[PDB]
Amino acid sequence: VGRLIYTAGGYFRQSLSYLEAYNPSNGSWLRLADLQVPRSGLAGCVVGGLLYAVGGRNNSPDGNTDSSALDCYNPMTNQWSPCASMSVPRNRIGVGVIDGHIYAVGGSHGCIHHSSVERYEPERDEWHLVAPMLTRRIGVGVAVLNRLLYAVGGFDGTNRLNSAECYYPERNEWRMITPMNTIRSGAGVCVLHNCIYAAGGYDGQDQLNSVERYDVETETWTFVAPMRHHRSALGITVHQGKIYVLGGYDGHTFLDSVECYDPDSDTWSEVTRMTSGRSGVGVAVTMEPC
Ligand SMILES: COc1cc([C@@H](CC(=O)O)c2ccc(C)c(CN3CCOc4ccccc4S3(=O)=O)c2)cc2nnn(C)c12
Ligand SMILES: [Cl-]
Repeated sequence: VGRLIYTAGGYFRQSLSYLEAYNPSNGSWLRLADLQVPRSGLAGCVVGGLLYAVGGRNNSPDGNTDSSALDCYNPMTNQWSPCASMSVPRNRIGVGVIDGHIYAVGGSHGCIHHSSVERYEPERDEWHLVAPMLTRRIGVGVAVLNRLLYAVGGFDGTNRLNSAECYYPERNEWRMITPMNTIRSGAGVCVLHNCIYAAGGYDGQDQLNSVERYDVETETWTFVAPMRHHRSALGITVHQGKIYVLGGYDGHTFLDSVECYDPDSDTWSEVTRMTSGRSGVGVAVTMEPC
């Protein structure tokens, strides 16, 4: 059975509870069980075929509540189940999975911009802090390559960042890597082949269409073809060797545009529209439901 791209949550006028799944094999969207609590600025990931929604904030007519929540969606049952909450609320979070564990990276709680990082063990339903990043980062992009965790760009409370760093699990240690050529907060960050991609983002002045990638072997960042749309706070994932970017904000519109990147041709193509424009979604890929 094929795999779908799931988008959870996001923001349009207020934080959203939508869970919808796109099937690249046939172009279809399915609306699935809503999140129990609306949330924007969350991240999605998958472990053991389960979809997890991590952190965010409920920006609603009746207030703004940063989320420490971890919730688990089972495609086999179409149900959300609460898991243990994180140590702290983390809005505009990034996450990465290594060796079946979820790393929650940075994000904000009110005016607190976190450098802290914590790790979730599904088999124990427990979170534990690990070493903090060298830098406070909200709107941080996170990717995993070769069982190493990367935190890329973001906003430290004062400046948006071109900096990036790498976490070495067996040393419980963060070290800076080569900075990007572009300042990016709320970029989409993912991995494809031996490269970390950083797509779009916000630099304090503009939403960006540029895309660059870090080759871990050469330790250098290189720009590739820009996206068709400028976008910050986009969702990003990889499905069958291609990068998909979903939604985001372009300084004018909350985008419904979904674009995909073919690395072999260095081209971006429009592939579908989300059912409604939105930014700050969580995105991941897993099996079709039921
Ligand atoms: C301060 O303005 C901005 C901040 C960010 C950054 C944070 C920063 O650099 O200060 C950012 C990064 C990541 C995420 C998820 C967000 C929040 N989302 C985008 C903004 O839209 C809203 C608005 C209200 C609630 C939630 C959202 S969001 O879609 O979750 C911001 C991105 C922007 N893009 N355009 N503008 C005007 C931006
Ligand atoms: Cl926000």
